[PDB]
Parts: sequence; C-alpha cells; structure tokens
Amino acid sequence: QDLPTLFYSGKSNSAVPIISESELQTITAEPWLEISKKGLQLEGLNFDRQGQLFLLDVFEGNIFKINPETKEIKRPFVSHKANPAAIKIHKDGRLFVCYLGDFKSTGGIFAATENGDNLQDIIEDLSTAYCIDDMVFDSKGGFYFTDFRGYSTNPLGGVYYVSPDFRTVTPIIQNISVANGIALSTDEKVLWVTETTANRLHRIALEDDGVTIQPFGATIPYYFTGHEGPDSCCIDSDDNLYVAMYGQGRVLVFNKRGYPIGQILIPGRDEGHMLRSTHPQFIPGTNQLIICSNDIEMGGGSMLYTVNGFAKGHQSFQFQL
Ligand SMILES: [Ca+2]
Ligand SMILES: [Ca+2]
Repeated sequence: QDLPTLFYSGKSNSAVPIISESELQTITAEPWLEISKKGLQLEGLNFDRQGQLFLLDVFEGNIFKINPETKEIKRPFVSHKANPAAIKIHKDGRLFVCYLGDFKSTGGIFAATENGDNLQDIIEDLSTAYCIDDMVFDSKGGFYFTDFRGYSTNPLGGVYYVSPDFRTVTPIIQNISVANGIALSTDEKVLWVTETTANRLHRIALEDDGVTIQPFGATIPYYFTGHEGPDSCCIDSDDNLYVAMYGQGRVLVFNKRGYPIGQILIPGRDEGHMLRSTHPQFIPGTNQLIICSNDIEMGGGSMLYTVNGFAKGHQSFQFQL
C-alpha cells in the first residue's frame, strides 16, 4: 500500500481553506491495471458486496468485472442500450446501468444481473426525455440521477429522484448545463452534483423528505476550471468529495464543506495523454482509490490508476445489511 497518499496536513486540514489549485496537496496516481491497449471510454466504477470491481466503456458498452486481488478481467455482458455511462449496484445485487442513448433524449436506466440476465427497464428510454449519466441510491432504495443534457448556455439537464418503488420521478433541481456526477453525504442530507459544461460544483441541502431543497439550500461552493469540466464523483467516510475532471487528467478532492483539499494527477496529462479521467471509487473497506481514464485522444489504451485517499470509502447502498 506504499501508494501515493493524501494526508490531513497543512490547509488540507482546515475546515475552510483559502487556497488555489496549484497550491493544493498534490500526488500522482500509480498505474493499477490496464483494461485494454485499445482506446475505450471507461466509466462507471462500482464494487459489489464481494469487493469485485465492475465498470464499463461508453461507446462499445462492454461490462467488465475485475478481481482486485488477482487482477483478472472478465467481460460478462454487453449493454443492449446505447452509451451506458455508470453502474450502481443495488442492495439486492442487481446492476443498475445508466445510459445516454442518442445524447438527445433516448437515455434511461436498466437493471440486470451481473451476468446480463433479467434485463429490466427501470427508467424506460423512449417515453421520457432523460439521458442519464449517473445515479446514487439512498438508504431506502430510492435514487437520485443526473440528466446529462444540453450545454453551456442551454441548461436542459438536472437532477431527479426516483421513489424506492421506482414508480415516481420527482425533479430535485433543474436548469443545469449537463448534470454529470452525483453523490450523497453520509447522512444523506446533502447532495453533490457536478455540471460539466459550465464547470460548476453544486451543493444541495435537502429537507428530511429528501426531495425539498432547504431555503437557499442549493449553492455553488466551487467553480472548476479547464477543459472540459467536472465528471463523476464519490465520497469517503469523512464526507470528502472526489471529483474526476474530464479532459483534465486529474481528480480534485473537496472536504465536507466543499473546499478543495486534495489533487490527484494522472501520468502523462502534461503531454496530452490519459486526459479522459472519468470516475473515482474506493475498494470496499479501504482508503485505496481507483480512477479510470483512457488515451483515446492519443490513440492509446484504457487504464485504471490508484492512490490512497483521506479516509476509507463510504459504505454505499450495495453494502447495506
Ligand atoms: Ca429517455
Ligand atoms: Ca460521469
């Protein structure tokens, strides 16, 4: 575990650090496992109850299952829906796959066993205009998802909440220029959302009903910078937020109050390599972070990188007892 590590030193230990990105505690990720020498748009990291890693690639729709110990890579099935972008495992073991469809309106969410059986349309694709990029389950089995639509000045995107019985969809926050990453705080009273095409971080304080925003509760604690923008995110047990930066070859880390406290660089970024860092996720029961990226832009491969985060990963829904 002699991996580069993030510590609570200097301004990384302050509740409200006044600091610039160039001054952030920074480490460079170590190569962990090459998924392929061919360029694949890796995304959707998620570990099952047995600690096995699941992920996928957007353009081909391959679903991969990796053994963290042996490093064995399996490709159980392929998405029957176009451009899947995330995998969130349910408490019952099912894999929920978010997909973008035609990037205009035919996205949605389907569920299936880890072998690709029992395909279920959780959020049907053609009846609604959503193009879903990611989601996060609450402790009740309900979930919040990101509507990945629009662009900079055309905020068609937003965040919606699906009831535990999957029968209702409630808008949480709209007018977002491509909602991408999403995460719930450990107490599930704060929702973090990334807006890719406008480079903004959203922090949303929720009422006890989990759907109503507290007065003046949705704010912009951080304005990102650089092409292209923030991507997927996850938290750790200390409520820090890890945000993969798409096209920037890095991951930014924020404390529970939304202040930057860490920075993780992907090797080769300065030369234009592996800039497509899309998703961060912890190996269950540890503080070892895995980050997927790819070198499609340079005709390179698809690689998973690793570093040690500030704390152990949070026990999300798939680990509930
Ligand atoms: Ca749709
Ligand atoms: Ca994403």
